[PDB]
Amino acid sequence: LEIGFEVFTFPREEEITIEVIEEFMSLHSKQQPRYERLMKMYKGDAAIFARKAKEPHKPDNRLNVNYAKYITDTFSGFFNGIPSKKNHKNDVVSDAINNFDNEQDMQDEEAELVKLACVYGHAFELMYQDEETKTNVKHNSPEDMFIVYDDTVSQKPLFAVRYGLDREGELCGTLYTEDVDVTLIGKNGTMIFGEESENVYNDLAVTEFIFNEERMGIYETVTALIDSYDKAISEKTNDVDYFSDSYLKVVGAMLSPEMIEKIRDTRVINVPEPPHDVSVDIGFLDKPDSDSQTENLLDRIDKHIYQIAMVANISDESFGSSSGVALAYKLQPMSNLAAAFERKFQAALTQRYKMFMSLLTNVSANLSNEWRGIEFRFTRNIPKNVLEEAQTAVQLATIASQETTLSVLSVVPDVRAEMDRIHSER
Amino acid sequence: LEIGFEVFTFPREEEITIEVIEEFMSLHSKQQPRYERLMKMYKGDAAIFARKAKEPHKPDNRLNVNYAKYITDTFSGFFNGIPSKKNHKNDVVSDAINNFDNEQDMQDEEAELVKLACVYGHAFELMYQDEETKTNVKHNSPEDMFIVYDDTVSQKPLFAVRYGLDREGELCGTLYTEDVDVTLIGKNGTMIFGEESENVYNDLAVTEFIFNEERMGIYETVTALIDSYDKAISEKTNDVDYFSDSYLKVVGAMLSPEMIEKIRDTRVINVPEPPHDVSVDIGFLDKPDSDSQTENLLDRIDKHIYQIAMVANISDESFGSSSGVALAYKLQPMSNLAAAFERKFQAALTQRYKMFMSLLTNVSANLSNEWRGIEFRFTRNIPKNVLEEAQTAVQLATIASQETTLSVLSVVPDVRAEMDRIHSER
Amino acid sequence: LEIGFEVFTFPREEEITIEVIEEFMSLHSKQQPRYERLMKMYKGDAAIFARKAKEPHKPDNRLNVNYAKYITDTFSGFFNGIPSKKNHKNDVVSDAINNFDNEQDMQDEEAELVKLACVYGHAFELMYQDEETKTNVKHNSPEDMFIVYDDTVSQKPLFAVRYGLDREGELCGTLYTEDVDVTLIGKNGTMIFGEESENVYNDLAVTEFIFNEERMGIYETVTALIDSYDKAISEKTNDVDYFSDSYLKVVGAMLSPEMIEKIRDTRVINVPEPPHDVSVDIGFLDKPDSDSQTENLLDRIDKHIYQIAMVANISDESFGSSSGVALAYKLQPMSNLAAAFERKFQAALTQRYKMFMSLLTNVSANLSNEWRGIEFRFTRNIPKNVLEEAQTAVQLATIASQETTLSVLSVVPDVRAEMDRIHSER
Amino acid sequence: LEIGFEVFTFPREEEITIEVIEEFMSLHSKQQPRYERLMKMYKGDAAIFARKAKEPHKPDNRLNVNYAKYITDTFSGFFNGIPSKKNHKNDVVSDAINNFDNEQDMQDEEAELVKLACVYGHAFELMYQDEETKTNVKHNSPEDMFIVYDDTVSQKPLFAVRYGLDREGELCGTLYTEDVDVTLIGKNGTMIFGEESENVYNDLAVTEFIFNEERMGIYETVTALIDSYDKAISEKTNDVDYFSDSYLKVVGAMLSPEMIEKIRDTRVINVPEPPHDVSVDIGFLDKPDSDSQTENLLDRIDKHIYQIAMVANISDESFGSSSGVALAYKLQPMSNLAAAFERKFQAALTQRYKMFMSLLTNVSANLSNEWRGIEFRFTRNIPKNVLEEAQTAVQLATIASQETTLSVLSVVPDVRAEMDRIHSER
Repeated sequence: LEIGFEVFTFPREEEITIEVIEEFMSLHSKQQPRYERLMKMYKGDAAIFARKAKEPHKPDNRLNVNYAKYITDTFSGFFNGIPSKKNHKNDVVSDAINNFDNEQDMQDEEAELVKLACVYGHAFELMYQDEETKTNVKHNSPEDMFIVYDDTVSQKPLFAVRYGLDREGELCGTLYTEDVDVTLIGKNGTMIFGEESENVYNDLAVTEFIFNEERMGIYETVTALIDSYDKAISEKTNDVDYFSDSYLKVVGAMLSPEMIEKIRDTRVINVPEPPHDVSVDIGFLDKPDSDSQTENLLDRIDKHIYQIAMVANISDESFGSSSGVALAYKLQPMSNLAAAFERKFQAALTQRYKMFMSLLTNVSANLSNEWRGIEFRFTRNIPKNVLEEAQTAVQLATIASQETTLSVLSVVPDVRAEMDRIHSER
Repeated sequence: LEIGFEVFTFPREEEITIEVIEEFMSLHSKQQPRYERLMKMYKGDAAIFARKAKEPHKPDNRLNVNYAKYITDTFSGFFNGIPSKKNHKNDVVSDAINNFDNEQDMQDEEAELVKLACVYGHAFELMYQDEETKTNVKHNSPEDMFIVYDDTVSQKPLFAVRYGLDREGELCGTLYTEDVDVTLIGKNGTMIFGEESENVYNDLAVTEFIFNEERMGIYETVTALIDSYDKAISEKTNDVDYFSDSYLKVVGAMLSPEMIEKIRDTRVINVPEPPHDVSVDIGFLDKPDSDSQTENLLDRIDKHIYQIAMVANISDESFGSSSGVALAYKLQPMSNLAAAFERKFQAALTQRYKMFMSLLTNVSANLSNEWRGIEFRFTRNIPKNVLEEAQTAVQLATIASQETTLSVLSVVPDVRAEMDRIHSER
Repeated sequence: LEIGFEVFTFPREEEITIEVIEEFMSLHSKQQPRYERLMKMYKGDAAIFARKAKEPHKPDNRLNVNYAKYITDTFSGFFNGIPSKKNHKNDVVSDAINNFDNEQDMQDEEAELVKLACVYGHAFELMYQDEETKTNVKHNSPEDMFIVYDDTVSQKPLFAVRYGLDREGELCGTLYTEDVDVTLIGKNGTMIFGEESENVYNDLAVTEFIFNEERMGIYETVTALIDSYDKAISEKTNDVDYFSDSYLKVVGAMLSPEMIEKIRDTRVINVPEPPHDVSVDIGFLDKPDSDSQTENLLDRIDKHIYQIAMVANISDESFGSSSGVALAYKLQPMSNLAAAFERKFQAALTQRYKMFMSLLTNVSANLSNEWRGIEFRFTRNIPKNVLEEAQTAVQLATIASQETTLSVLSVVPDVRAEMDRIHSER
Repeated sequence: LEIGFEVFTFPREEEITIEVIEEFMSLHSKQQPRYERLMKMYKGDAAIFARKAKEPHKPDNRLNVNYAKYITDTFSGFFNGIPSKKNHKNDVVSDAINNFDNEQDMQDEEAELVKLACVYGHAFELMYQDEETKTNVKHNSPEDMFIVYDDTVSQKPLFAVRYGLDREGELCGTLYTEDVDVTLIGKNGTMIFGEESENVYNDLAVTEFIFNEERMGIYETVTALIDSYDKAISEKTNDVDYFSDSYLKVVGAMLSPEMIEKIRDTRVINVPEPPHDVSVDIGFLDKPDSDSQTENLLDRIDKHIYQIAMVANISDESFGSSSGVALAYKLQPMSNLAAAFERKFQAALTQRYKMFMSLLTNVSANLSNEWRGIEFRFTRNIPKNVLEEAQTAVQLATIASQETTLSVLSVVPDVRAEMDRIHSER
């Protein structure tokens, strides 16, 4: 099928009519099955369960080994294991940003956005004003929302749509534009604009987060290997069950079920009068157990699945042993992937915080254009040694400032609080 | 069947009638079997016991190897091994919080909530006021309770239900709403509202804790591998029992049971007059013992069960050997999973403590909006070296404050008590 | 059968009649066989001894390998190897608690309660006042006692029963309630209330200790593996015994018992005149000794028995070798289980000491509500290095207080006595 | 086909007519398929999927192992993992450059340009002036743009073209020259010049980035090995599937399907009356499993793929073990390739910043010719030890200046901010 998503482009000048919106509805409905399959693969269901049944009495075993969940969870834990840190020079801006983050729980939202970006490929975020004049945010899956850009080289966002069936079975949705917001309602089957409300913000209220520039998932390129591995392991499991280990062969003599009633307790076999014309043969038949091709194939497939996906198999027995730096080397591709994703994530967060202080309620008009001063710090989740960090801080205290010295210490949650406490002490 | 749970959504405006509650109870009764199976798997019973019986005289062995209990207990010990620490700047708020925690024994409640979240997928907590004007909490299983959200983007909770049969066999339950609480009673089979009581709190009395956003258990995705492993080991146990090790074959001569009465003490076999027409054959038959496919299959299944579940097999013989850091690496996926769950757990605890101080009895009206300042610290249960911590504290005492220096020491149970004792000494 | 125990629930309001007690007696008599089997498994008897006998002249060997006693003793030694330490700030409260513990010999009671909780799943403790106005405690097995909780969500204890046949063969028992205690006496077969006595305490006189929330034993889930291991080892022992090592075969010639009288001292065999018509064959027959499947099955079962029970096999030759930290890792699951049980044990101890100071005889009325201040410290029984502890204390004396510094030293039995002696010295 | 791209050359003097542009578009349309294939190989699709199908009932498996994505992602992470640092002596120039970079989010642009250069071989960058008198940059793929150099030895750029079909299906494009910019519009099929606008800049607005002087991709020379590896692994997967492990052969006797209904539970085979004339043979047939040539071929191909591409396989189990410097040696070829590309990247960046300050709006006319003073620093993404860097800084502080000492510290993001903070402290 299709292994990527292409952005929609619409000319700037012409008006946005219902027909264009409906055409985009058709285009997105065409693309939904890929998202459905990608979600179903992660959730636990597999394609092995859909295979045709076998003959009535032959054994049939279906085993699924879930790699997508492992990869997604490992990467999500690596990247967003420790919450990001945001700070500024001016006290008012930093105080407002920290208060907003505490009020709106940025940690869970960021974690869910990262997970959605990893699974589907891209995710959307919605921002709105509540009844008590406060700024709220939310995260949506890309199944119900799409965004359309203009055809200019700059490619700025133009409008976005969100829809869905209601309880009674008719389409209800909302249209977001730069200037106005419109509610879409339909009863007989058509769509008619219902109401318009002014946009307090200066831009679109929908932001797009992208894993890549082609909008591809982490495990989109390793589906065939997973399917083949599941098929091979299921076939081996089927082959193990059919036959026994050893058999007993008696040819030329009559044996009754009553005699073999106690075969474990009797260890002497006697044939007193064998037939003259034919020959009597007794012996054991063994099942041959020699498999070498399947093991090699499975090993190669298992190694390739982990290598190609750029995720390290930490718990492997052949992983790095008894070394300081050699262990850190094996985690390098995951660090590279995290650094690649951070480039988009930081820009998206900068856009969000640029949007945040636009309103006069949050900050004064003087400080509106100060979003350029925000600084972000990201830390990966790796094992850490406290003593080495303490010694490093002690050595750096000689030639570096207090803020830099306290920044290295992982024990310190906030440098400003510690400096305030030190000043209070003396 | 179904591998996840989908939240109920109901529109905000219309009234809550009895038919809506009955429909939602029907929906929950539809979903109960999954919870029943998940609990039965953990408790000890297995699906191997339900297989059809074999022939009357063939051997039949049923062996169950329990992995779900091991995984759940290991994760519960890792996460909540050491109770969480909660502190604040203001003295009154901290005193009230610690007094409430001591009075309500929150360690057991948190441990049981974590275990329920791990087993079923999600769990509920109930808060109520007793006769002596005190705040109490309790934990319930998700079999008897469900919560319904609204259809808005914010998705705030709307109402929750709890029901169950009484001693005489008629439905009795309670309905929780934001403003009022209603008791449901039914005798002939119908349901009628019985009584209404005001809600002292400012929100719902039921809080939901979720393991994931898809609301899945830890071992929900590894059922097939466990079943296959149990079946294979049981079948091998059956195969071992049937046949003996070696047999003796005598063909062409008559052997009487009296002669073989003492076969251990007689080591000479003699045939003085063999028959002329036929041939006499005497020898030993050995049972073939060569199994290589079953061992490889079992090893692969056993490795996959531990790897996919993201729980480390610490007691394995091939586990990390003779290394300071290589041992710490193998525990990383469990740390990632714990960090992922902590994101939801901290937010839920924040909601609980937000709801706690709303009442004027607990704290004054001035300090009601101070729940933002609560800080949570979580620590994992890993082997620790006291000397390294002491040296780290000694080094940190040079550059950091006294509170941070005493925080690192694991020997210290409470920082404030130690500061008070040090001040008392001098 | 049944793999867990479900608590009895009774509504609060209605009176406690003799019929309710009789019904609960029947219910408990239904559950007794599980306790009987669990105790019989630990005591030494096994199910292997109950198998049907074989035919008269085949060998029959019955071997029992006891894992339940090993697991229970190891866990009991690990958890309660070192008696717990209990201390307080106020001199009077700590002195009274220590005097009570010294008078009642509480270490034996705690050890027996832990063992009973491990074996059966739950155990009861009874408190009573003697003739000389003193508080005594005792521990009972769950065979003769059951406790019934109320119906409310808080699930508070309501009443408990203890019964048993007397010397002459008629039922005699005691009923404990919150307000009164009644003696149950019956001679013809019915039960009639005999006498009533006031309850000096402010709650029930019976306290329940639970291992888990499902009330399961340590080795309840590993019975099948133990039985299979015993059966397999017994079968192998039977197989080894029946046959000899090597045999001598003589065909075609007459050999008399007198010739084989001295077969060790004669090493030349001669046949001077063989029969013309038939052929003479002489040779040795060897019993085949090739077993590979049984060894693998036994090894897998033995490994699973220790792994699933979450108890470490310290005496294994494959155990951790030549490493400071790798040895500490292998004991982690046992530490997790101990931490899980400590949560229930500490709460139960807190309840007991809350009940203890209710009486005015023990302490003054002013200090009755001070049971919140009691602090419990638990330590595990692991090998310890004295020099490391001494160096840690020396380093900690620089930054920490005297009590904390002396707490680390394992040589010190009581910090207060050492501080008093130090003050006496100077 | 063609394994490289040759630049177009046109004499300087003669006018640029529409026929020349049409001829160059024809030439570029000739070259497009190579770019299409190169992008399709990276995106995930492979040539294995295009092979002809087999006969209906033989198994057919298609497996794709993606090396191009792995190589491209690894190299992109290595080179541009850490954003480049640009600084100057004069305050105004450095401030303007940093403000421009911050406003234009240049890290994403640089990363995308590097990726496009790695995949196709060369990429273009466009600069333009927006409505609010600001300088913007963008990156384009080489599918829609080509640049023509002059005929002189110095080979200076002369003009560039960008075209593409519009919504209605007619050609629309833009022509960039040194002095003027013209819009190309065509409706009937021909092309006519539409409008002319002055060029504010002093040179072409299109800049070319080249990976090599032959304009070749990273993985252009390793296509055959990848295709052969995919075909071989697919053939092995097909071979493993067709046949079973073991078969049972019965010759001379009639066996009915009813008897083999339960073959796992019956382990005795009996033939009471064999036919007189023919012979009865029973035995097991084993599938031969001996493969040695395929493994060696696959290993050689896999090693050559990584070696020839000059990209290190970090995740290999045979990678460097337990050595400080031996690990650094294995990464040397990748460092050599990065150094080779760095020259072209730096030259292009210098040309861009030469263009940037030409306008009087950005800086004063006095500082226009100061683009020589810009200094670029590039660092690679490798594991780093903080303690070693701290010790190096401490040792260097004795002999070197403050800026050089602070440059080594990786913790320091900007030397100027740290110096300002230190000066503020004292």
